Amino acid sequence: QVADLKAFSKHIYNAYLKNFNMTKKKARSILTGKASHTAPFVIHDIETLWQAEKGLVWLPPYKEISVHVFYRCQCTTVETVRELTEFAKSIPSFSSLFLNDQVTLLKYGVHEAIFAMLASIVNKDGLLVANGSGFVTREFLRSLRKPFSDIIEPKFEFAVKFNALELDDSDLALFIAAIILCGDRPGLMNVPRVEAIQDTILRALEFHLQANHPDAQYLFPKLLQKMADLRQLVTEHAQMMQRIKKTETETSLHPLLQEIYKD
Ligand SMILES: O=C(O)CCCCCOc1ccccc1CN(C(=O)c1ccc(-c2ccco2)cc1)C1CC1
Ligand SMILES: CCCCCCCO[C@@H]1O[C@H](CO)[C@@H](O)[C@H](O)[C@H]1O
Ligand SMILES: CCCCCCCO[C@@H]1O[C@H](CO)[C@@H](O)[C@H](O)[C@H]1O
Repeated sequence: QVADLKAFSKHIYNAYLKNFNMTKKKARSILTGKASHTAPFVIHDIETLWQAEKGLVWLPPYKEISVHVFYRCQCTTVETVRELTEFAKSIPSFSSLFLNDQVTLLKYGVHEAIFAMLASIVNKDGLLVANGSGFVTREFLRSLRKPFSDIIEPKFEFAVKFNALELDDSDLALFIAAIILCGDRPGLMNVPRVEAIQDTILRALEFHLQANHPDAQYLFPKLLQKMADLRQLVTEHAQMMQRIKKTETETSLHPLLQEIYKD
């Protein structure tokens, strides 16, 4: 059964191309200046942030710059949760699950997927925003006051290392599918069914990497380790979010994100 994993992989890639607004392909063309005549507007301080909000690029009541950026981060994660939900639903084996198990997988998997996909719009100097029309510098995000700068920097560190693996969109489609269809999530109802789906995806991933990266040694075990790394990254992220909820009482959290962090 070699030709069915290809079709299984092909369905997942099509679900990926069908549902995500930004591909790594498009992201990398922009970040390297080959995308178009127009380059992204660089946000590196308060003035350029204001100019970007004023129209050159682009919420709850305004509070301060660091909280405003945080709100922008929430806008992007919520929208990526939407895309991941439709991505997962475009996978027949995911849609076959009972709706409550679908929610459990997304609840505990979306942030791991978000921070994996985030690497696609990141370089060591910053990341793309607003569909690639802007670029926020890493230095500017580091300059935000704690705890908001603390919750951002670890994702850049993971991203730069992840990008060294040089995955393409067909690799990431399978990788993200494996994150969402994870049998370890708490409160899962049909654990054996999810684990069986996960296993098929991981077989399809290995097969796909052998075909797509023939000279890439150890790439499949490396990606399994990155899946474990994302669990730790998201664990640390949830802890920092708990601290924001305790100490930044004037900062609003989107209702959907509140439900994800309900525990
Ligand atoms: O837990 C939650 O769901 C909500 C809390 C997330 C807090 C952490 O968010 C981080 C961390 C590191 C890197 C990127 C993001 C957010 N982000 C962005 O695309 C993004 C980043 C910066 C800006 C921006 C606008 C103006 C100046 O900067 C706009 C968008 C991708 C993950 C989604
Ligand atoms: C298939 C449609 C009907 C499904 C009805 C089953 C609802 O179960 C609920 O699923 C939620 C996770 O999704 C959990 O958070 C709740 O604890 C649990 O009670
Ligand atoms: C839309 C995809 C993203 C889903 C976001 C996660 C939703 O949170 C969970 O929704 C369940 C109701 O179904 C509740 O039982 C849980 O208490 C709650 O934690």
